Amino acid sequence: DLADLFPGFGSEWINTSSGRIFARVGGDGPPLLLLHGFPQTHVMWHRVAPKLAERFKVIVADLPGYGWSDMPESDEQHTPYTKRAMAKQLIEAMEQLGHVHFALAGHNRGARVSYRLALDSPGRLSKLAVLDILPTYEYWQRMNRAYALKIYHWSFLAQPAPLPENLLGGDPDFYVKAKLASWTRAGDLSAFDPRAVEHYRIAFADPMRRHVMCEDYRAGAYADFEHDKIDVEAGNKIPVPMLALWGASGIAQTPLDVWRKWASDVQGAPIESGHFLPEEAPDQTAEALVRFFSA
Amino acid sequence: LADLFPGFGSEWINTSSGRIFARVGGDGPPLLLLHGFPQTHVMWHRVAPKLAERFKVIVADLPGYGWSDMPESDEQHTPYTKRAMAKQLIEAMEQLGHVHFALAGHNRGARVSYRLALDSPGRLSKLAVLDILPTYEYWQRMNRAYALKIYHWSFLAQPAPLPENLLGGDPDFYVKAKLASWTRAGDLSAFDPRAVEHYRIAFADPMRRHVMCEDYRAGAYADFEHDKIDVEAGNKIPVPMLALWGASGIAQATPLDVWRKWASDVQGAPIESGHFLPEEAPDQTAEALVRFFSA
Ligand SMILES: [Cl-]
Ligand SMILES: [Cl-]
Repeated sequence: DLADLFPGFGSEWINTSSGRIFARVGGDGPPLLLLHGFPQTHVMWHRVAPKLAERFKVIVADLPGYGWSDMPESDEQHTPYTKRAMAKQLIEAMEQLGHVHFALAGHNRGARVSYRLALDSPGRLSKLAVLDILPTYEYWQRMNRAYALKIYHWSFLAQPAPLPENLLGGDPDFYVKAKLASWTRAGDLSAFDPRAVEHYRIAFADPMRRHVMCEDYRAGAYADFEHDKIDVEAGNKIPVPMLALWGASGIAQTPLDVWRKWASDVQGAPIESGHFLPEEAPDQTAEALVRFFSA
Repeated sequence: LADLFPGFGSEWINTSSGRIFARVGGDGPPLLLLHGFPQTHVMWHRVAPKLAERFKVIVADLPGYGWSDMPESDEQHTPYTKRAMAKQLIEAMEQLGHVHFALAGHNRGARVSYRLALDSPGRLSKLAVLDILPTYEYWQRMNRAYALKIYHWSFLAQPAPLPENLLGGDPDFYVKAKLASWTRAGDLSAFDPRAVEHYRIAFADPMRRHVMCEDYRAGAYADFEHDKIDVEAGNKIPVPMLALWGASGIAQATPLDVWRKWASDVQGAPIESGHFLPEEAPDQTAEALVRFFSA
């Protein structure tokens, strides 16, 4: 059995037109939605969510298709796993709780859902934080030999099915543990609570969950990139006050200079960390978020 | 299993780095044929007979491929660099008394071949390369579109053991998917099933797959650097050269225009074919090669 890493938090299974969203819910105050990414689940926030819950009503949700959220059937354009669709789905979920204007922090895929949400539906957000990402358009635009080799999984997981699925199926534990370790500052699993690692491992052990992850990266290579391209070529900037927090040894890395192209009111800082800020640097991440969302 | 070369002998040729296996047939001027990935010498079985009508034809397994020995690699992937492979095949040809010969290569073998022509042009009377551009040129072109289309250049080049671990789960699937995906038909129908079995059998060995990954690691690092030095120096191949490519192959972004920057005497032509010219279009490939190599 898997551990409860949010002692005292409630658990909700929220219906939407696209399927259920699982969330842990805690605290009180202004509403704050937290969105994980790949290859994780909502439990990645367990080291910062208790502290945030001292100041906010904290909703820690599994992305569409991840963790214990339902997995909609995909299609030829990977539609349910595009960040545009994921953002619509999470907007519906928040409405089910009575939240139509909320604060939002995301990491990895969830940060992409978050800035896409801000571009499509800025009225929904009071403030936005994105953790260790650049826009999907910027990742692809900088593509060259060095980046192709340094950060290969974007193009690998986006290959047509069932190629990535069949490769991942032989020994899935090895792949998910290798990715978790590889993107940390030290390159091992020491930053992670082993109970959290087991949550990630159990999700990754389901071929249906792995297929969703590949669909997510297929969206990332195609429709998500196209959606982004339209905004940057039109000069659309996010007007929601924004924080870009990144790891000095992360994937996104200046990110603030990139984000200033995409957002008219953005602040930012690095933290000494690899990619997984809320687990590698929980006190600093929690502090940065509390201070940003409270101001 | 299955002998696909009527009237060819079988030879193990000694070198300082290990044995090279080759099928040997015909008489007349010497012509070396070099396969690539994920194949073996048997890929030439539909064109070698026609060539052996006019030439002494040596159909070799690349160093570390097929039945050739596998020299131990190192941190710089040295023995599977094209410079090293070319030196090893030059030694093998010297064992047969061939110090000036014609050479045709496909895929990795065509990279060995143009590297051989750049390093040791005195060894070659004429050179044909099938459906490739220089490694430098593919990497220079590695934008989003190319990262997606030739993802395996970055995936197979990831540090060991990441691709080795993934390929071990279902190697038959991967090799058959690669074979099919690069043909015009998109299935295995262009191949002799007996040939496919040769490729599957080789790919079934973890040691052979490791060699392939070392080959792509070389392709991402030393091979690229070697090419970059020639580009910077403005070096061109002086050997009479033929570039053949598939109308729906990988090299095509205009192949003859590219090769003219790398070679001072080159002619070329498209063939209605996917990547695997000698199997998808054996009659037209053989005819083109015969006419070119004939004096
Ligand atoms: Cl990024
Ligand atoms: Cl190649």
